[PDB]
Amino acid sequence: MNYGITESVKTTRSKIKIKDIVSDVVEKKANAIKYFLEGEEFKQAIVFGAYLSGSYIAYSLLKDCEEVIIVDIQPHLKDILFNDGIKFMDLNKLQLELRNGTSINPDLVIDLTGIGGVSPDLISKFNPKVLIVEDPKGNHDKGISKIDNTDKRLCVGAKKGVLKTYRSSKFSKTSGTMTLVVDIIMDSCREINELDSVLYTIPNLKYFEGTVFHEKNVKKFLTELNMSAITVSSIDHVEYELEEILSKNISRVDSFVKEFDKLA
Amino acid sequence: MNYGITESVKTTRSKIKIKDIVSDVVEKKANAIKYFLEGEEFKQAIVFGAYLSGSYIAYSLLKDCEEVIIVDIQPHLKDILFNDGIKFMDLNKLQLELRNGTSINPDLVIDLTGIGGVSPDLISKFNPKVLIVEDPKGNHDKGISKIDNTDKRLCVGAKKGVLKTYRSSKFSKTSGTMTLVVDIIMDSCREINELDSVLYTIPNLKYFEGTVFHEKNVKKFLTELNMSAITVSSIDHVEYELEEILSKNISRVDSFVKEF
Amino acid sequence: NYGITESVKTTRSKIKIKDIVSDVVEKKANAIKYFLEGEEFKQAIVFGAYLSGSYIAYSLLKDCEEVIIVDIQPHLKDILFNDGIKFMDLNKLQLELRNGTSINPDLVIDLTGIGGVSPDLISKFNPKVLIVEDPKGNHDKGISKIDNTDKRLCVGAKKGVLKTYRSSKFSKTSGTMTLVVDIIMDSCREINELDSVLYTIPNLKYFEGTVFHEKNVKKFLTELNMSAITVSSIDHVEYELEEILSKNISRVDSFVKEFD
Amino acid sequence: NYGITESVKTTRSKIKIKDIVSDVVEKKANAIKYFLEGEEFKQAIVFGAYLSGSYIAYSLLKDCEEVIIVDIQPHLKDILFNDGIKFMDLNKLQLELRNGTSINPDLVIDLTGIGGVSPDLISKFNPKVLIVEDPKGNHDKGISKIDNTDKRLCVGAKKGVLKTYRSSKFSKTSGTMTLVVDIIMDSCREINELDSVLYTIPNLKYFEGTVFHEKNVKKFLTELNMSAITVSSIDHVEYELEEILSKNISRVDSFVKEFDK
Ligand SMILES: Nc1ncnc2c1ncn2[C@@H]1O[C@H](CSCC[C@H](N)C(=O)O)[C@@H](O)[C@H]1O
Ligand SMILES: Nc1ncnc2c1ncn2[C@@H]1O[C@H](CSCC[C@H](N)C(=O)O)[C@@H](O)[C@H]1O
Ligand SMILES: Nc1ncnc2c1ncn2[C@@H]1O[C@H](CSCC[C@H](N)C(=O)O)[C@@H](O)[C@H]1O
Ligand SMILES: Nc1ncnc2c1ncn2[C@@H]1O[C@H](CSCC[C@H](N)C(=O)O)[C@@H](O)[C@H]1O
Ligand SMILES: Cc1c(O)cc(O)nc1CC(=O)O
Ligand SMILES: Cc1c(O)cc(O)nc1CC(=O)O
Ligand SMILES: Cc1c(O)cc(O)nc1CC(=O)O
Ligand SMILES: Cc1c(O)cc(O)nc1CC(=O)O
Repeated sequence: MNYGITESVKTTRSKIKIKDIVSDVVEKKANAIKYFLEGEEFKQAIVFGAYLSGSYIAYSLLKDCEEVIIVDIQPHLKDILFNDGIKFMDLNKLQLELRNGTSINPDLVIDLTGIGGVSPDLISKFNPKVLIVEDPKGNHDKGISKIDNTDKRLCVGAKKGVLKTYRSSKFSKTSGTMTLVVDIIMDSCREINELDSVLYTIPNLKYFEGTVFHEKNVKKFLTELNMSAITVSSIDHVEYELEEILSKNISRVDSFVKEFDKLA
Repeated sequence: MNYGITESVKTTRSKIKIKDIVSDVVEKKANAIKYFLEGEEFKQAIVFGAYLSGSYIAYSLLKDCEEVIIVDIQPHLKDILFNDGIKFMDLNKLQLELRNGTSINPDLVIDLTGIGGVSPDLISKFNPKVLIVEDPKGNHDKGISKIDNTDKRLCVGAKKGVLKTYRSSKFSKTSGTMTLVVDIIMDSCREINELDSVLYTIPNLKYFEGTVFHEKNVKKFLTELNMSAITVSSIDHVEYELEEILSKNISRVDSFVKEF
Repeated sequence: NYGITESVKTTRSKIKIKDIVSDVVEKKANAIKYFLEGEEFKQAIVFGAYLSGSYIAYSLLKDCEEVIIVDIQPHLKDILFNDGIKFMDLNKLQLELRNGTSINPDLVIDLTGIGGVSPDLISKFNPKVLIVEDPKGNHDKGISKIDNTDKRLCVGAKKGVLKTYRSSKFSKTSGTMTLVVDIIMDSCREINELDSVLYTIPNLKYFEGTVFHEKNVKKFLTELNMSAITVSSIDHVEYELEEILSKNISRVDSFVKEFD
Repeated sequence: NYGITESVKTTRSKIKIKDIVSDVVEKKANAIKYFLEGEEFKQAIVFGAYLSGSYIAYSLLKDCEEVIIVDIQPHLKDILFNDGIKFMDLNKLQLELRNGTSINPDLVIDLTGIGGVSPDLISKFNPKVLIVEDPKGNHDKGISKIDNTDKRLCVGAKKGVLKTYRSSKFSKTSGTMTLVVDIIMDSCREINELDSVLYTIPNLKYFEGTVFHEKNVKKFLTELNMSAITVSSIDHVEYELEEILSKNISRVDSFVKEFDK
């Protein structure tokens, strides 16, 4: 900790970093999938969508899956991959290998693309034992519900599930990792600002999605996540309360896979 | 605007930049002082505190003062002045010139230092026609009220005034330019996020004060203010609502000098 | 018109609590109507008379030869406003199911929600259409744990889940009472920020207590006749008051999600 | 204790509206006491009986030989709970000032606020201490325009402005009623976010109407006996309910700002 303009004001940066919030949310999504799979083993798993939770989710499936393949429409996202054991395939390469080849016949398909993502037509080409589709919808919004087609994507699999992620007692427009991280920080700032002696509270946010998809720079994106989530200007010490508010907001994240019953 | 991850999601950056919010706030504070002065002319004006509103306030005072001197405890803040007509003096040079010299005898003294700023003892050494002290307090906070000594600073001047700045119907901990800018952006984000089709809203904020006082880099600080105040991810267009919400939150800023 | 003195105005909203209740129950009834696609039924059974059940049963009289409301509380027969709707307490329905053939509905609607109808009772029917109201609103761990909506969708050739939310706003349940309270509370927050408003009063009380503890439907209906909000202000706010309330009422979105 | 069924709990707060009112009036009375520094007075005049005036006038009985409450509404004599407090309506005070020497207070306290006593009436006194309650809370252009607190501080050797705010929270005025309503409304917002809560009811009504329109102080006092909040939830929330209310009551800060010269 340091001082601000003069020694009468303190500047406190949270120990909790943006990457720590991202890690907690992705781990909750990976654990939801793990719980839903009930320790079942698979020959080949295909995970659509590398950013932002896909990387850690694919890595978490290596223990029970002989082969894990991440599929992404953006080839540069091979850089966001967690481990060498995860195979990366461009959408162009997958489509080609499906038409002319027998190497692709997964028993576990996980769709994490969400809004404007994979089409139900591509999903229908598979015949897995388990199909998991991530529902990008958070709390109610007409515009988001209209563009969402999660139900149409659950067209294959003996066992089907929908990965849902919300914040308990708080409003979020989507279940997206980025949306949730931003909402956790924003909600923490509003409460932090009400602590006695606080002058102002800064959420250290920027359009991180732009660094990944517009600048096509995964390395820079990961560096940007290394910043303290919040910076506070105050007369008195707030370091304790600052981590407790952030932690409380991170703990509200609840992720689970809802099983979709289809008897045939 | 542009698209986000796919063409199904739009990315919109506000036309309103952080510098535009800063400019609106500083102009409101400068206008409050102008309205309070009622067109009175002065031989020498001394303004304590260059950052953040002081620079524009001193510039605006050249219309009514023969000489305008910005005084700051940080010598590198001479870089935040944008007009050569504004004279700069660090606190030590001023204190020395007061003891051994007659060149300093202002008829207009403006204290914008706020929390942990200029002591009432230094203010008591002047005998101006008008004294304006900026109250750093915003809405009620016990910790901030305890450290504040604005009333003790109003110890000289034939006419005395307290520059106050608040947000109508909204809570702000201080009247500081930076505090107001941050609160305007944060409150705008809260309302923008509730617009139909919005996925998430990003306030493009950072600890700008750090760039000025810790990195001692005014140039970099000014470059950082060129960023769009808010970035929005949405399914539908939100261009108008984005600017209208930020505009509405900037309009809530009310600055005025209360005469004592 | 005035408050303590003639310098302050007292404004009571033209929108009454009953008007908010009516709008919500009509949205739920319309969601069911849209989902039914004009299909006609010989016998409809609706579980849960309070609070939307009464109007929902009334709206089924056109396309249903017989509409029966079932409630665990016999005094809730008083909340029905049309003699064409038959009433049966839960014990009477259970008796008639064991010893009788008069009950064999082609349309079953469960509106009991939390701690309501058991899936075991629902499993005794074989209708053409089954509609179960999901009491869950936005995410809450405690509410999700007690909810068993999915287990209740165990019969019917066509199955649907009635869902009700507030667009861009948080609500713990889809319950009529919850939504009405939330609409009023959110309206108060925005009304209080209007210029010149001193304070805003939501005219609320534990209405559920009048119905289930005092067992007085008549008194409950009389209590809903109150203006939703009372405002104390310096200037006129009548227009803004009705606009803020209407806007919050319009966020209610009700629909039946078909379960394939 | 249960709601519609035994699966849902109904909890009424132990804290009653009267308890919130009492805490706010006591904070205002204590602010005045601190400011007076134990000074004794021959005659104190307090303008405005509702809502904090009654308890403030009561707290002045110890250090003042005579305490007179002045209210434009004669029925507000019913809100006084001690016979030691003399009551005079505005008309009687105005008559006694013109034709009489019985009124010459050394302590004048104006609690009328918005549309209250005129500076012209205040200027007719020459007390040792003058305290004017500032009705303004946080910033609002409309309230600021109608407010004339500064013009009311025209007499007294020692002058003070009674200010009351909520730390870190927005309130349009310093009025007892406004603060009570805001404490309850803010508590409801936080209570509703507790896990398992279905909905939260603030037990509010236009209490001011009972006092000034129905002219019924007795009924108004009875209406304050109600629990401040009623909660519907799946799990127990009794302790959190009380903690959030107490926390919001504790944010009230009242103090008299001394006006020099
Ligand atoms: N048709 C398609 N096939 C494969 N990947 C796709 C796709 N459309 C989009 N994607 C990828 O899927 C991701 C969409 S972003 C989804 C966010 C994610 N559910 C989370 O919560 O973190 C991006 O990596 C994008 O490049
Ligand atoms: N004793 C002193 N003399 C002169 N300048 C001082 C000072 N103490 C602090 N300052 C300066 O005054 C400023 C304090 S920041 C005040 C913020 C300003 N009122 C606003 O709203 O924009 C800084 O520029 C700091 O360097
Ligand atoms: N097992 C059961 N059988 C029939 N009715 C029941 C029941 N359990 C509860 N009820 C009734 O169903 C209602 C539950 S309250 C449900 C609120 C309603 N969905 C709304 O939004 O308005 C009450 O009328 C209650 O008495
Ligand atoms: N000119 C006047 N003289 C005396 N009393 C007046 C007055 N105008 C209004 N009043 C009274 O003063 C009170 C105004 S309400 C003020 C609220 C009070 N400050 C609080 O916080 O509780 C009412 O009792 C009203 O009848
Ligand atoms: C959830 C989601 C999505 O499915 C698609 C997209 O482009 N953005 C988001 C928001 C996010 O990534 O948080
Ligand atoms: C108002 C203020 C101040 O007087 C002193 C300081 O160090 N910080 C602030 C906050 C700000 O600049 O907004
Ligand atoms: C939704 C709901 C419910 O299913 C059961 C109960 O007891 N209360 C509510 C809340 C309400 O009526 O709004
Ligand atoms: C403060 C105040 C006032 O001075 C005059 C009035 O009519 N209403 C209020 C509001 C209140 O009593 O809370």
